[PDB]
Amino acid sequence: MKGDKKVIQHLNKILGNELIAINQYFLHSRMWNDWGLKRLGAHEYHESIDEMKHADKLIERILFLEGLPNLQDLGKLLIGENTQEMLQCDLNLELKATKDLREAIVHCEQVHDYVSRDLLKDILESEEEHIDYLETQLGLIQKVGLENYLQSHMHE
Amino acid sequence: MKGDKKVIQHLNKILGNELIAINQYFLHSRMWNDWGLKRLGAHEYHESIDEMKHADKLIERILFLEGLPNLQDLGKLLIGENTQEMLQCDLNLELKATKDLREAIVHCEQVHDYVSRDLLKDILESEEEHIDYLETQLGLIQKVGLENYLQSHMHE
Amino acid sequence: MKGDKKVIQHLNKILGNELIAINQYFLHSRMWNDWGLKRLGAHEYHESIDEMKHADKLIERILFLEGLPNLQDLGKLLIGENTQEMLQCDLNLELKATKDLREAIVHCEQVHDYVSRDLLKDILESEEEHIDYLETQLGLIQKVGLENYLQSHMHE
Amino acid sequence: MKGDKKVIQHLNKILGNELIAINQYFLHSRMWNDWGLKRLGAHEYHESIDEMKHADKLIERILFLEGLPNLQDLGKLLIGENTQEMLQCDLNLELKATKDLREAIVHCEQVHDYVSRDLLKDILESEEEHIDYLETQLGLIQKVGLENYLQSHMHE
Amino acid sequence: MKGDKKVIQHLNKILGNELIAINQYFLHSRMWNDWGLKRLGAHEYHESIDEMKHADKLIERILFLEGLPNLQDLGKLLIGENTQEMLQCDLNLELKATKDLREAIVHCEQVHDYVSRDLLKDILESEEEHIDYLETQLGLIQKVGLENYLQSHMHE
Amino acid sequence: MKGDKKVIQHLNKILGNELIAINQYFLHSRMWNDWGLKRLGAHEYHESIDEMKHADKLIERILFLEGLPNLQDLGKLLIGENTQEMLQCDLNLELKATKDLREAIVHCEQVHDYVSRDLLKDILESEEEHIDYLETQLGLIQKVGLENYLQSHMHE
Amino acid sequence: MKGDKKVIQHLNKILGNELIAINQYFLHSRMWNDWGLKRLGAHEYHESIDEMKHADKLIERILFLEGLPNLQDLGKLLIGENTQEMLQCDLNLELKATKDLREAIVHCEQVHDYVSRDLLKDILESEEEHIDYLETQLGLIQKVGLENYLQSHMHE
Ligand code: HEM
Ligand code: HEM
Ligand code: HEM
Ligand code: HEM
Ligand SMILES: O=C1NC(=O)c2c(NCc3cc(O)cc(Cl)c3)cccc21
Ligand SMILES: O=C1NC(=O)c2c(NCc3cc(O)cc(Cl)c3)cccc21
Repeated sequence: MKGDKKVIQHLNKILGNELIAINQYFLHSRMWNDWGLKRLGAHEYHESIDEMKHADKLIERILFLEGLPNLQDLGKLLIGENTQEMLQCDLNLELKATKDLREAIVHCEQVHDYVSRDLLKDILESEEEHIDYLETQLGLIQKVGLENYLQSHMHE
Repeated sequence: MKGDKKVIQHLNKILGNELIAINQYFLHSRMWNDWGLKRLGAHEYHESIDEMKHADKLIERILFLEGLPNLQDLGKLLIGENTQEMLQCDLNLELKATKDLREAIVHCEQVHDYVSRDLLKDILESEEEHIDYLETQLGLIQKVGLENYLQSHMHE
Repeated sequence: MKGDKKVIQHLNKILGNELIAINQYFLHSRMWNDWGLKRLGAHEYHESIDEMKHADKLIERILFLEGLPNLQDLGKLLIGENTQEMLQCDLNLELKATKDLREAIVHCEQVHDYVSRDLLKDILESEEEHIDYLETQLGLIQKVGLENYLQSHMHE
Repeated sequence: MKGDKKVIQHLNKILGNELIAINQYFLHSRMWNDWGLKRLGAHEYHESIDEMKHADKLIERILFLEGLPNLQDLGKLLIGENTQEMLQCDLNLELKATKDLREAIVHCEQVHDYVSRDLLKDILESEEEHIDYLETQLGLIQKVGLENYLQSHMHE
Repeated sequence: MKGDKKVIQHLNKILGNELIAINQYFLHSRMWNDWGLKRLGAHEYHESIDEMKHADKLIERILFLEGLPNLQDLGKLLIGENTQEMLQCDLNLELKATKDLREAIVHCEQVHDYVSRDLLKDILESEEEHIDYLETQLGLIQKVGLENYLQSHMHE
Repeated sequence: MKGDKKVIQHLNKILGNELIAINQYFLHSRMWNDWGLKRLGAHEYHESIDEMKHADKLIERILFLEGLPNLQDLGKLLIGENTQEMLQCDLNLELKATKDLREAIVHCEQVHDYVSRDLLKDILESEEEHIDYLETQLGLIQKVGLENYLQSHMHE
Repeated sequence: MKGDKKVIQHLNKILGNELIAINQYFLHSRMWNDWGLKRLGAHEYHESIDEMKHADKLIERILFLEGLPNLQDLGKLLIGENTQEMLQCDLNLELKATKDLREAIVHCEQVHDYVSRDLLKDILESEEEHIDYLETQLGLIQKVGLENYLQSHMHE
């Protein structure tokens, strides 16, 4: 079904954000695992998986709309060097992601692509859940201290 | 069954305390969940539900006694800004509650409303168990330290 | 995540409506149970529980957006004195609630808070189901007569 | 299998009748559900489903006989404005339906299309059971009164 | 264990009320069954059984306190001749019975027979549950009308 | 609940489209079954059923909004004469249907009937799935050839 | 455990190849699904997953050996425009991957990193299986014809 060119461009922009997040969250997960922080490693793995699922749906939607999904262009990974930085890099990525999501929803609405909007809204709900998680972790580091915080994420 | 007017006033006073506590504990529970202190949030949720059940039984007793239950006149919620203060706000509300319970029981006994007395005594037992919980948490904060206490309440 | 100030104000207004409904439906339920109209009492109890679940989600969303949920202010309960009046009181409350939900949705849309919009839309669907139930009961009273209507709501 | 042209015309007329009845019964069912008369709504739904199954067998038979099933021409729906009229409208439709079925069976017999006769006889048995139901409901309205009759059809 | 002479007189007074109630409710049950009001009959049967159980516990307590249970003196049965009258006779009996239970409890408290008081408090809770049932039935008769009320009690 | 008059007009137009689709898909299904293309027949049968369910929800919504569902007017069925034409006929109908759904959604949004909008969005999601199916079948005919395409749809 | 610098460079180069393959196979999978070639889509999806698992193990080895996994640099995807091209593009990528795997194994053997060699040998075995699958498909297209080949890959 011939989709709107600018909707397809927005969907590819969203997909690009997801493809960064897949790699960033996966590397962070494996870094936390390598350091023995397996509860962080496991949770971050699941966040990577969720972004893979979102990317799948974006790819399927773009193809349905007779556009070309762009898996070639990979933007900049925001990789941290310690736990606090890694969590803040994830949060910085997610805040960029939700901005792009809202702007894409605006355009979907304007051209009456209500199904694409609904997909983007569902992704937006998942990204906001991830922001909640990250902001919560950063706060917990302040409330319990970093040493306790890391201790609590050693074991699953 | 036509009840004693002052018994009904006492029951409405106890009901009004339960209505305060329902909201205060519910909000405290949600705050703790939002901060990632999910063990506190779940416990405080169960306290809120327990107060809901007491409010139900009071409403039912008042109507049996041909009174008008008063769910309109909400008193002041004691909301803290940190865990220590929230625990102390809960404890302060519970001391007011048990004082008012004792006085209502005195009056039930005087007018021979032994069934209302038995209900209030059961509520009093529940509120004293809540006081023991609160006093114990405030004591653990001293013994284990605030950061450890919070760390032990991150996960359910 | 820092939410829009007016969204949080709209969310607290919807919550304020839900807090009224919880108490109004819970009281109506227990009055119907006291009168032996147990099917009305049970249905109205589930209406109250559903408002409780809505208030929960509103509180959780307000806190995620870094607002302060307002459980202190309680508006006017519309308590009827008989079954026709109680049903009409519930319907009056619900029509005010849905007016406020639509105005809140408009504003969420304009500030691109599509997740809050989705929450409010789900609450609105539930409120329109309750309106359908209420209008149907009022119509049944006309079709079968008040004495039959009440007879049919004696047993659960 | 090339069938008799007049038989096919009869089958298309009966199909026409079933198509009216599908839509009339489905609308009546949903009106009754909207009014809170769920037992009537459910029974009328099942009547609609039964006519849908008859239309399916007529369509299949016409196609086997190398005719063109006519799903395009929809005759007049008889929609009531209250229960009493709705039942009589269904009954008026059924009486037309059975008169046409009998004339079709006569023609099937004359041209030795004994299988089409058997299909039509089975549909006729279904329509006579529907007439039995409808006559019985209208008799019950007289015996128990309209308010009782309607009361008895509120719940499933 | 030697009991207080006046407590034992109070226990025998309450026993005498239960013994009246056993027979009045049993006969009312069986009258209602004979009339085809089987839901009233079954419920009144269970009220009789509950009174039998209270009488058992009272007999048992009196004998432990080395008194003589008086099963000889049977007070006046209040036997109605129609449903509304029967319920009012049960209610009248229950109000006399709860008056006596309150007076007996006062004296147990005075002489420190706190186990006997607790037994009597349990019995009083059951009698106040029965008062609630009776008052509700009489109210229902007014709200749905006698003919409907009886109709709803033909079948279990 | 008093619906917007123009929303109700839109809902009746979408309902009108669904009623065409029910009949067209049902007839196409039974043609495919008569020709021995049972997998196409069963798939198209399920498309018809899906449209019946949409029609049901529209009828229910219209009645709730105190409008009159129009089941009397039946637009033009697009009946193909072979498999390729039948699929393209279905696709032409779906493309009209989604255009009308988008226009209906626009109006629902502008008058704040967000629940009607949500219903229509869910139907649009189902219609866009049906467009994907149809486009895919027509593309498969080109990729595997008509004879293989039909062969692959002989058996369920 | 500090690893050999060039071993790690070899591992990051194999990882780069796997990252290309992940995206190339996932896009090809979703293209085939969009075209209705669901058996090809499913198989190509599992090929993508298996490269994902290979990339995970490579990332985990690199981190253990105290190197930095490079998920930032993404080589050239070879995307076909039809089934035959897509299979050949996959095969071209696999032939490059196996050449790079052999050279890496040579180096691991020379510096005695036997565990890295064993990991790469396992990956090589999987890639040779993929080569086998791809050459076989290309051969089948010649043997059965493209239309039959595609036909056989419509349905899982
Ligand atoms: C801020 C106001 C309130 C909130 C946010 C709230 C929240 C909740 C929630 C989330 C539940 C559990 C529902 C479920 O099972 O999913 C619940 C249950 C319940 N609520 Fe409330 N509630 C409120 C006020 C009240 C009040 C005022 C009453 C009584 C007057 C009440 C009576 C009950 C009862 C009896 C239950 C059943 C609990 C059980 O037995 O499991 N609630 N409430
Ligand atoms: C009019 C006089 C009475 C009648 C007609 C009557 C009738 C009955 C009946 C029909 C049952 C059910 C037995 C069964 O089928 O298993 C029963 C149970 C019983 N009755 Fe009576 N009864 C009478 C008096 C009494 C008295 C005076 C007492 C005690 C002093 C008593 C104590 C009990 C007890 C303890 C049970 C067992 C209840 C249970 O646990 O189910 N009854 N009676
Ligand atoms: C107003 C138009 C129609 C409406 C609203 C309607 C509605 C429905 C509904 C709601 C169902 C149940 C679906 C499910 O939950 O599984 C159904 C089933 C069915 N419909 Fe219709 N329908 C319509 C017209 C037709 C027509 C014209 C035909 C055939 C010519 C038909 C044939 C069928 C059949 C065969 C079934 C399955 C019944 C069974 O065996 O259980 N419908 N319909
Ligand atoms: C275009 C980029 C990618 C897409 C679209 C994608 C998609 C998917 C999907 C749909 C799943 C299945 C999730 C589920 O339903 O359970 C999955 C699983 C997985 N992915 Fe990815 N992925 C991508 C990139 C990556 C990368 C870069 C890695 C690691 C380097 C990776 C590692 C994994 C792993 C380990 C699994 C679990 C598979 C299993 O064992 O079942 N993926 N991916
Ligand atoms: O309700 C209808 N039923 C039909 O059959 C029909 C049409 N016919 C198309 C057709 C299909 C064939 O295989 C063969 C022929 Cl000659 C015709 C057209 C409009 C409406 C209807
Ligand atoms: O397709 C149709 N849908 C309808 O509603 C309808 C009719 N309506 C009768 C009616 C029912 C009411 O409750 C109230 C009114 Cl004033 C009218 C009549 C013919 C055809 C149709």
